[PDB]
This record gives sequence, structure tokens and C-alpha cells, in this order.
Amino acid sequence: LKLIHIFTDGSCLGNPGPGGYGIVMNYKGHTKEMSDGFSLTTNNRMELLAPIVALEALKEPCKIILTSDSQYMRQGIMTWIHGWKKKGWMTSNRTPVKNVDLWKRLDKAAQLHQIDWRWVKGHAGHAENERCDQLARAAAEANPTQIDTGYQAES
Repeated sequence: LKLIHIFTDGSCLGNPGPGGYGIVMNYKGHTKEMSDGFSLTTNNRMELLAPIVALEALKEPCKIILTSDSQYMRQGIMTWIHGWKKKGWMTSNRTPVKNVDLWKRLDKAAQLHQIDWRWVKGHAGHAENERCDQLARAAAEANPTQIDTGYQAES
């Protein structure tokens, strides 16, 4: 297991509005930056999609230290997903969980690695967490045209 340090952030101008994510990944001496934007999404979707894309890009199972700023994602990984699996990914109203498409992808991709999740304590991150924010905000501000096809209306 190679050691990868991953840093992620999502940003959205609006709720909903154009959004983006930023990812920095460091492996030994190397660094890779990744970002993308969407025309209409939410901050919460971009906060999930960042680690999803980072984790889905890894070619084989790794040991990872992944740092994000999102207490929404954290809540998911530490308590909601486990309950959701037992309830058929439905809420207590017996309807599908919000952003279920992304939560399922995150859960699936996370299972393949050994992950040490870290959450930026408001906000004394590493420089890389700044760099994510910059990349995310850049991509959201650049009049992105790509469609987030899992963002649902009223959402």
C-alpha cells in the first residue's frame, strides 16, 4: 500500500448555482491537482464529488490520509451511511436519501482503501486545503457548462 495524501474541497456560488471541486494529491515527492465545474449544483454535492473523483482515480488499493473541510461528508462517513445501508437508502419518511447517487459512489470507492479521514478544524489546514478552495472556486466562477446529471430539482 502506497501512502497518498489527498486534500479536497467543494464550492458553489448559490444554492443551487454553478459549482466546483478542487483536489490535491501528494505521493512521495509528486503532486497532482484536479478540478472541475458544473453549471447547476450545490455545495454539498461538490463536497462529496471531490473525494469520489479523487478515490475513483486511484488505480489500485492504497493507504490514504484524506482531508476535507465538510462536516456534511463527515456526518455521512461516521454515522449516516451505516444506518442508510440497513434502511435501503431511504429516509425515515420512506423516500430515497438526498444525494443517494453520490453517497453510494463514495461508500463504494472508500471500501477499497485503507483510509484515515481528517476534517479541517476551522480552518487550520495544510496549505493544500487552501489550494483546493482556490481551485474549486476557480472552476465554479468560470461559467462552467458541464451538467451535474445527478442534481435533482427542488434540491
